[PDB]
Amino acid sequence: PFTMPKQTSGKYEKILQAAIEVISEKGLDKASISDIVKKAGTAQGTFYLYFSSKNALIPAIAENLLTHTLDQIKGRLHGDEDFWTVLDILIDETFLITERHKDIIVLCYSGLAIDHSMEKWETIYQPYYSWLEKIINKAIANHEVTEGINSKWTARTIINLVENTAERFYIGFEQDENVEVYKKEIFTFLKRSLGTA
Amino acid sequence: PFTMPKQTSGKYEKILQAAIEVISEKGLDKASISDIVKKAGTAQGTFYLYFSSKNALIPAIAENLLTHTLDQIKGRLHGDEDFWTVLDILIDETFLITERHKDIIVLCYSGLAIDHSMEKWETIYQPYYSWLEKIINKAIANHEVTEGINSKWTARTIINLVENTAERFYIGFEQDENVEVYKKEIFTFLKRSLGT
Repeated sequence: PFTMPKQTSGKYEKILQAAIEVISEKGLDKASISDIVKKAGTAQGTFYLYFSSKNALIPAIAENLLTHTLDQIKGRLHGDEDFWTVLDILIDETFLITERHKDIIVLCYSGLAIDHSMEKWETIYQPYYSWLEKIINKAIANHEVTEGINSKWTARTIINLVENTAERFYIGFEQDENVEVYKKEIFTFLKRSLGTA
Repeated sequence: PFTMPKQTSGKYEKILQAAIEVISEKGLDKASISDIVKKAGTAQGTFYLYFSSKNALIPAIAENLLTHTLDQIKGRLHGDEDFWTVLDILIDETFLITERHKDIIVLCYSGLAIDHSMEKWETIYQPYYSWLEKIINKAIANHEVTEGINSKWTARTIINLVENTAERFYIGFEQDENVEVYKKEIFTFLKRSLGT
């Protein structure tokens, strides 16, 4: 039967990257599929082959930010780190990424919502949730994290908390203290709750 | 000189309530000012007096949901409750409101964001944050909550986590367990961390 080629195709990627650049330089609503397409060096047909509209770009943009976030975190790990060290890095990267790409995060909230698909964001996070889940199980087996907790739920809770804290600081502009104090606050809060005796 | 005459319900409230109703009917882009205005029993001029556009309605709608949320929680309290009892009620009400008004919550995320004003939401939550902060201070004094934590930060953290969990369940559709298990999960997570 049919076996999908390894095909690492370019056109789709060319347009998505182009769209990300145009939307950044002038905003989502002032962008033209025309400008995007001409910046990617293709015809309008190439755009519509992959996206029904400008809004349809949101889910794909959110997925790329998510895999970028996970890659960054993994990029700073070797695999044998203790749980708290992994957490430190996850917290640091999340604040760094939120600071630098807040425009994209706000864009995802607006789009996914406008199209009644905020649940797609959960699907998108699956690989990140799954990855943290295994790390928590590994931390439980090594007595770094209290036994009994629901690891699937906890992975998601940890990620929500950290991102909400980062968003409050860089997007909600709650900066009553140095950013390092906020990151330490999240860490201590999580430590007191998941840490073993 | 001037001292604002005391507040009363007028056109503003009429239009906002109408807008909320019209938007529940079809959902924004389908709702026209003519739609809303005719529903509130006024002319189009009354709409533009208070809102420059349909998007301008979002912040006001969000404040009303926040006020409704705080009112609900307070409605179930007498004032002498222990911290864990207040929390339990806060968790229950948040899930209840998210279940019932998820379309309003989604509408707020889409609008405030489209306008580059997600910070307005933090301003909007100020009365809720302050109220919780005061409750946490009282709980610290009564040795119900560990001493030393930052009350302002913890009040916001508590509210974030609870609302994210409720949103994951009703909006994200993460329902791998009965909703009561999720609510209990948040409570235990918070109790192990702030617990005495």
